[PDB]
Amino acid sequence: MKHTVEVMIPEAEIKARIAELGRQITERYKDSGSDMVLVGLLRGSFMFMADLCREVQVSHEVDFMTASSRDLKILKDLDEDIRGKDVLIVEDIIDSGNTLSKVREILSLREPKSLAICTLLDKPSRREVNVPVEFIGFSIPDEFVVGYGIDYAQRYRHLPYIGKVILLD
Amino acid sequence: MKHTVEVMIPEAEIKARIAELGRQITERYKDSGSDMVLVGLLRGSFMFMADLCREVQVSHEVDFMTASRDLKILKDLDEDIRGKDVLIVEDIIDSGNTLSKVREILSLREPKSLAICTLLDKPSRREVNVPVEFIGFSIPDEFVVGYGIDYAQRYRHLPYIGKVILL
Amino acid sequence: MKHTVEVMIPEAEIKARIAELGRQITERYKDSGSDMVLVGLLRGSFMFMADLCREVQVSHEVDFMTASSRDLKILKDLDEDIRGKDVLIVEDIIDSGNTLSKVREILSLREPKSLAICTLLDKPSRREVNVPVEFIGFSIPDEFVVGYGIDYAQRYRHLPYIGKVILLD
Amino acid sequence: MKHTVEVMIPEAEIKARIAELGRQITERYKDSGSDMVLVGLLRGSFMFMADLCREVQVSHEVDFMTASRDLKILKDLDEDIRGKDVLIVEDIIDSGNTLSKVREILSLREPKSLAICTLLDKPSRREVNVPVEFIGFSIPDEFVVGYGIDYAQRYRHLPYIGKVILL
Ligand SMILES: Nc1nc2c(ncn2[C@@H]2O[C@H](COP(=O)(O)O)[C@@H](O)[C@H]2O)c(=O)[nH]1
Ligand SMILES: Nc1nc2c(ncn2[C@@H]2O[C@H](COP(=O)(O)O)[C@@H](O)[C@H]2O)c(=O)[nH]1
Repeated sequence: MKHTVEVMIPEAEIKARIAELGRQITERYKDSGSDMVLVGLLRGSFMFMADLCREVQVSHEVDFMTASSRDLKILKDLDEDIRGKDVLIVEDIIDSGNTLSKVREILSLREPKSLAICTLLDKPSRREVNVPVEFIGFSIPDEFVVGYGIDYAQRYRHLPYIGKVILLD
Repeated sequence: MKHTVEVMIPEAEIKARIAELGRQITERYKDSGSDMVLVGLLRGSFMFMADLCREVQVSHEVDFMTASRDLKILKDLDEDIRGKDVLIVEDIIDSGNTLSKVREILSLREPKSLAICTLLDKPSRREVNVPVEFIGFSIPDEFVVGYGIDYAQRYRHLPYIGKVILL
Repeated sequence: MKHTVEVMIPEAEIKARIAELGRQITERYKDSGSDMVLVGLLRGSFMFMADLCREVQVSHEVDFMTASSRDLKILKDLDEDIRGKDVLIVEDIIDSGNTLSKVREILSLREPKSLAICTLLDKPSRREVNVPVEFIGFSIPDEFVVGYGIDYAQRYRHLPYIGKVILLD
Repeated sequence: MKHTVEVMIPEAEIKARIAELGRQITERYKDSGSDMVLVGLLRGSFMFMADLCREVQVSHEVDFMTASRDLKILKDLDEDIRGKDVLIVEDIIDSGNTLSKVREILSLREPKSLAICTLLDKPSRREVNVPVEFIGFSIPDEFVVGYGIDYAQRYRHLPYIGKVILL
């Protein structure tokens, strides 16, 4: 405890990147024809999902799922079916790559037309389980970050920008 | 089922209202001191929650709950609300039955304070007296979609509030 | 850790008591007319519920609920509605009286015709929150007990009898 | 909907079979060494689970799961099954689709071993090849109730397996 937070990725930049991601997601699926659904992982992805789904110019459903972050268990499964649909898992950040990994396995079992992941933040240096991540907003070093869904002791989750937890002594 | 969606509340108007609500909500708890948490009711309020919490200038946590004749908890909160100021975040209120119950349930956990902030309000359909401290818009009884709200699992992604036309 | 378990309440005695409880529950509701449902609290009440519901000679539904044992939260709510029905919460043991207390408040909100509690074991000396318990199988001192649903470090939950954890040194 | 329930498998026959299953299941894992857990699928198997685990003479944990076109987890396990022997406890298997999926899901968690033990089996209705290591009874395609199984949320409390007659 005892710290401060400084802006790392300004709100305006996040917006710009999400717009670009939006164009990409749109391009990648506009011609699929079949149903599409962006699946967000609670709690972390609520804000990113909000902004992102608005930038996706292709009709889709929005469902949320919440898995325990040693066994990965489902605390709240999807409400809608994903069989035969293009599914785009949406997370705020990927580091160890464990949850996204297992969640992706769980969902493939329901035999969807396709499965891809989209994460606002990517921390390559922390990957433990290799998992394919199609769309990434920003690649950053292993920095203590908060905001935009990412919390620190139940805090900063509502920050419109990505912050860096400094930590005084 | 064939239908049309017409804009009802354009994106900019919502943005502006959310900003006002933020100010109001901020002014209301900025001096509480106790911890604060905004509770969104899935699925419909995820978007409203995302934009609203950014406009709330007071350190708070963000949790979600999802409730369904009896009102049952499909997914409870992750946080304890006891002794905290709790702002329930809803997308829309009409009958008033659901918020009515969800509020009762949370009240049992004895929070510092309990309140509700709904984006839309169709007071023409209330069948239950329920305290609603914050309202973004009071509206006609139209079938609204967008900004989180759906229609046959559709339209939640629209950045504006729309009305289904049907024919 | 490092211990042994000795029989405290033999399986045959448990059966006898449950039969008696069964007669009582049956007597108490046989003339209600309205729907009845025994609500069990997982994990602990699964075995007790199994035996008990068979001793209740009055048509009823069997539903389960599972609440976190500081705020009491619902991890899995009831599947069926209880409004206007006689509800009999079923637990393996009541001590502090906290969970049963909150669970009872949660359920009264759904306005059932009636709410009562039935617990196999009662530990009066540990009550922190006073809550009415209509049917009790056995009243025991604050003993380290296991079996019949009550576990000790994920163990003894399948014992057909109530045991006492001795604890060597 | 008007109907009649006739006994199909009397209480004593079930008691005896459960005893046998216990012996079999016991003999099968008594030398594993690794931790063991029987997983019951709510709601229907709660009774079968209660009687079966008592007949299993090997230290184990007892957990429950409840699954629902897609097979979704309404309530996951409380325990981790990784590296443990897992015995899925079901009340009845017919199509085979549900157990089929639940098994896939648990398999992902990499348990020491995975198996299924169902009380009833209607092999005349299988549409999916699924491994079932233990079966209490193989039966005709009757509509069974009792011993946990229901009919319009009714009859789960019967101590015997019955068949609905309809007229
Ligand atoms: N899609 C959609 N859902 C609605 C509408 N009006 C009410 N609802 C549903 O009813 C709930 C609110 O119920 P209340 O609190 O009034 O009982 C909302 O969470 C929402 O899911 C509407 O116009 N469109
Ligand atoms: N009440 C009742 N449920 C049944 C019956 N046959 C199948 N089921 C349901 O189907 C599930 C098993 O499905 P399966 O594994 O064969 O796909 C059981 O958990 C049960 O809930 C029946 O005769 N009566």
